[PDB]
Amino acid sequence: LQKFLDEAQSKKITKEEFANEFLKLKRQSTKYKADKTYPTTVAEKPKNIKKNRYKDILPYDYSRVELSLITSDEDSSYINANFIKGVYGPKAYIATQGPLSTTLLDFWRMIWEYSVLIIVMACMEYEMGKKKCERYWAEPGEMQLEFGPFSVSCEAEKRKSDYIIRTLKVKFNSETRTIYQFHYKNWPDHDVPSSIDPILELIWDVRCYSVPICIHCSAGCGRTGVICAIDYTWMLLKDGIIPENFSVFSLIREMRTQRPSLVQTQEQYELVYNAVLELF
Repeated sequence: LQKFLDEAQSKKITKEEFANEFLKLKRQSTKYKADKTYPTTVAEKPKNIKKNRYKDILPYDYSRVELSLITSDEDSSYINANFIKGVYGPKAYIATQGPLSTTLLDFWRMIWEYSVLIIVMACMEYEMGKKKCERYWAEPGEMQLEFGPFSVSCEAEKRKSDYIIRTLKVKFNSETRTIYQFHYKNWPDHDVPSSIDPILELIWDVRCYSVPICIHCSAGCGRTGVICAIDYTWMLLKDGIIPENFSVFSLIREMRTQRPSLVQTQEQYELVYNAVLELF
């Protein structure tokens, strides 16, 4: 019961090696026909292209999380966010793109309709100078924000080492639900700040507070893919970590089948790998 990826890493070392392990992920509707292995039509749909931040990042239809709450007629079923599976079920994680000033309502709508409890934002409003996301949480000091019938009130916040734990009292109908936003601000960008002690500390913390887990960054797939997969393994480990050829590759392989490019960087690939690693 001691699979040794350990005694097999000492030789799986660098670029071309990890590049070729990352090149093999040509999970771009390939095989023998780049024909919509997984179409993306509700994303490309008329009044929906604008609900999408990045263009390229199109959410799959078979995994697209639709909306049902209809606070106002105007409501659209579409939200750029997919359901990624976990060790047991098919609604373990939900990866969305950064909310948009327009998609703020939908964002909450979901959170509410899908009874999420733990939100994970792996960005900073602005990174490298450019804006990467839209605020939706209400900060302390002030009081009540308001995204439609949805009222977001911060009960408090833990300004911890590399992230802040938000507690947000959200009142929709005459009912108010409590939510926790793990705002992971630290993280250079997408290359190699290889010291994921906190990416693990965070994940642990989240597992400290079953209902879906809303993981999201900017495109909602770069850094969110990397969390999912670490936690996903994190999960196998502490129970039965099915030793099949099941590796980080085959792992991210299933991951990017739910959402295009759930890990689009070799560096991020090597990252989810090294963290999986530290978990000895």
